Amino acid sequence: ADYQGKNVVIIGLGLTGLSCVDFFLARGVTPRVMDTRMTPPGLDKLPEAVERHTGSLNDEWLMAADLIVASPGIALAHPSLSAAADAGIEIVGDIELFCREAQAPIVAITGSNGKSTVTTLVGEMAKAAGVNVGVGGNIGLPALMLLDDECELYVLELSSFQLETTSSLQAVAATILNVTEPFGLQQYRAAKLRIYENAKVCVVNADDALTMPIRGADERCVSFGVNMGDYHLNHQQGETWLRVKGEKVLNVKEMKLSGQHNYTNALAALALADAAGLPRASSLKALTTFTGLPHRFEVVLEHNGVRWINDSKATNVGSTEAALNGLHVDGTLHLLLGGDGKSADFSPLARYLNGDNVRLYCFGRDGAQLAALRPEVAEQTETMEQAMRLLAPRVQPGDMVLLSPACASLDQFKNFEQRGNEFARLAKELGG
Repeated sequence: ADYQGKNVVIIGLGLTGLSCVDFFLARGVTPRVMDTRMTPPGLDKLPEAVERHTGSLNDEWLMAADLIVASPGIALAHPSLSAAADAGIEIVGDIELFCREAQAPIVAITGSNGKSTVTTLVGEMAKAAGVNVGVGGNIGLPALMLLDDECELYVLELSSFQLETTSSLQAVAATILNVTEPFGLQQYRAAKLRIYENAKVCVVNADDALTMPIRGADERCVSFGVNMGDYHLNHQQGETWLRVKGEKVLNVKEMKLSGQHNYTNALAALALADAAGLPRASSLKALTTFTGLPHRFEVVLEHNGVRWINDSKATNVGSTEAALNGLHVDGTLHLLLGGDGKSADFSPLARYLNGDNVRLYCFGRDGAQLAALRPEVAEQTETMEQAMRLLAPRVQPGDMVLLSPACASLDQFKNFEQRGNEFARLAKELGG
């Protein structure tokens, strides 16, 4: 698209709005920028020559615009933006600008849960294939920064807010991974369904009807599911396989992530990569080497047959339940639980903690509550570090050390990231 001569106004001075400033300056267009915050992050990164307005939206600037570029977020609901819309002024977001310029195929991923892991995995599948891939769309990697004539494939994580302002996306493969519960379910799902418009292949969740295109499945659709679908899980003879169009393609034991929802993330990623034309061989290889995003079933150490897993992002019971359901451990699971349980009901975890192959190490404010899940195999300490030093002498090849604590960290830690980083530091000391 040609923006020369246009009066361009950008709303938002986060990284996304900054990437929009860079985009227009590179094309000889000087935009104006505004942010309702008095001192947004990006303010001190702006070129001096870009006019800026902070502390409110400047309606005089908006109503005089030829093009408004709105950063995604609750800010899209601002009345000043509605008034501009009411007057017929064109409003787009950064992903719209990107799609107008992209010269390589786009894989587009949205959903309520798992969208970061699946996006990252598809990126790793492309990298294993030797493809010059651009991975982004998350808050920290604005899509416009990825635009490059040498890029061979883009893989984008998209939000509902981003999709609300995007009209030109024509993905080679697109998915809504799942829909669960800022606004009502109904606006939330409508935005997500836009991801399939003009998509060459739609990858749907066979177990979640809200991921199906508005008209339903059509000849563009491939599904992933737990028991059923084009891509699904096959349990037989005590083993579990990824199965694709009726053929076993990978024993899940060759992967480093486990847990059922990580297996379906793997299936969704493989379906996207297949549909984008990436080689099956390298996509499966990437599944065997992927070690996870920070704090999200992250393999922080594998040594002497023991795998140390940082799942500190599990701050509630549902997240730990998902780590445990379908978990694979050859030997003994050493499970670290504890922190501030927020007076939660921990009983859903009980069905997973039976057997001769589970030890619990419980710490933090509510550690005694967690140890009560099964006291005969549980130890209680004040701190995570004490629990780790207690278990380190006991681990043997085949074992897993899993920090999936089902609790908030805030009784002893600044946040779950600090908790996970401390786990990784101590794993390296005690397991190397």
